[PDB]
Amino acid sequence: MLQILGKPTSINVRKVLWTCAELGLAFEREDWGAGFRPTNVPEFLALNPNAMVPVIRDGDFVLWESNSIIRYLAGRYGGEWLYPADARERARCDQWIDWQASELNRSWSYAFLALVRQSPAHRDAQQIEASRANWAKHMAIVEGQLQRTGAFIAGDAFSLADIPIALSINRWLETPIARDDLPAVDAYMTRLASRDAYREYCRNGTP
Ligand SMILES: N[C@@H](CCC(=O)N[C@@H](CS)C(=O)NCC(=O)O)C(=O)O
Repeated sequence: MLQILGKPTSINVRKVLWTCAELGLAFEREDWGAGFRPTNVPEFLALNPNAMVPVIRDGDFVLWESNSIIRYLAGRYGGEWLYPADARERARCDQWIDWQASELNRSWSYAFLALVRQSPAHRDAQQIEASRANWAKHMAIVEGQLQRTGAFIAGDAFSLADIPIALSINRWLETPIARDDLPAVDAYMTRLASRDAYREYCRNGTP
């Protein structure tokens, strides 16, 4: 059985859990990460030198990096409906997957660590606000794209890209910041409510 190493509250672990549920995979999950089981130990470092979650073990195959993992699962487990093989259709998904990780995630760092994790190391109000402002600019880009599609992030159909993106939106909505009205974003999160795995792993009260 596929093994998922990572605490269930982690946004990046939740990408993998949601993907597994969408595809129809059986899995066992072990708690790893801050607050759960420390990752900076030899047994875990041997699997992932970053000492971060998620990591998966699929038979003898070990893989880390959440967006790489969800791509792997969709490619391995009959996920062509979720992550299409056509290069242009796949690219429309990849743009948002990759931007989620390289830009959107990056933008929320200080505000999230300060306000949600209450990190004693992140108490500079100016940096909290800078992070909130930058995050807000990235959310306006998400709003623009959803205004255009009127549906899902990459087009008319739910796709792999909606998993990192909707989890990121959830983080925005659950962090205690003042937020501009983004109606296409709200309508999108309402649309997703019909998906059981979204309710289980995304909009579940955990930031
Ligand atoms: N880029 C990595 C980031 C992984 C990451 O930052 N994981 C967090 C949890 S969301 C973590 O393991 N922090 C270290 C810890 O909890 O000890 C990915 O997307 O998988």
